Amino acid sequence: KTFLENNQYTDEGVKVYEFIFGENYISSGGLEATKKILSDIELNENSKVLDIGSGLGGGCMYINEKYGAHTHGIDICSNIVNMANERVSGNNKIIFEANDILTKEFPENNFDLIYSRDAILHLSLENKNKLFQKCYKWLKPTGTLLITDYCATEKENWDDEFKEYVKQRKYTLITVEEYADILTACNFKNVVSKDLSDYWNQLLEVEHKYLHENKEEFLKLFSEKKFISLDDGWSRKIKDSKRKMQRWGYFKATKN
Ligand SMILES: Nc1ncnc2c1ncn2[C@@H]1O[C@H](CSCC[C@H](N)C(=O)O)[C@@H](O)[C@H]1O
Repeated sequence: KTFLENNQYTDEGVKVYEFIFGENYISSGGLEATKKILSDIELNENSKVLDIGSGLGGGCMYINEKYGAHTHGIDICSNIVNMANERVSGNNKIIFEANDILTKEFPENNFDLIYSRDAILHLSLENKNKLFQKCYKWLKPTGTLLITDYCATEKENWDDEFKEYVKQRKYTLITVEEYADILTACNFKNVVSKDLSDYWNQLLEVEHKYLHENKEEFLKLFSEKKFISLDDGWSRKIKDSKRKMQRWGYFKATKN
């Protein structure tokens, strides 16, 4: 919690990410990607949804808007939850809670959809497995697990630059195939994994173009130093996704 709040997700860090990803988002593709990721998902006003790593709340906002579903977002960063809370009012079907998902308890057979977007990369391998075991219990018999997450080629293939990025971020990045195998080992059914690295590359390019075309505005809100860091960061993701060193994984599975 302290590592994340004092580094990657300081208040300013979150605002910089939001500038490039889009209002209410701090992960890949913002609203447009969310529309696509949820395009084949069916829920209604009676559905219960858990968003693991809910961030600024964009995903809960969209799911509630699209389906009328009850949404409950959990995020470990209290500053981010505070921001999320500031942007939703008068809606008793959107709840945000500051807590570590690894210690959170929910009733078994509780959720119609457990949803997570680029959050589980923060967890160690041991903790990814522990989390998915919890998710299995927490899903309703008829429920669905829906995840996007940063993945990577096998570690043996990483270059110096990518090693440094992963180290600095304290990410644990595994292959798409390894990730799918964890879900299978947790007894999820109908496990579908997709390597969406090409689509991710397209999303990164749109964001990179946006950053460049709105540089003046960015400099006013932030600084040239932060612009350079962001610009170079996206440049590396574009290069590394093109060559499949850094990947974007999509996973969907059911309890039965
Ligand atoms: N153990 C944990 N429990 C809950 N949230 C966690 C967590 N570890 C990291 N996170 C959260 O995961 C989020 C990743 S950023 C993505 C946020 C959101 N899903 C979106 O798409 O915009 C961060 O907000 C971070 O605080």
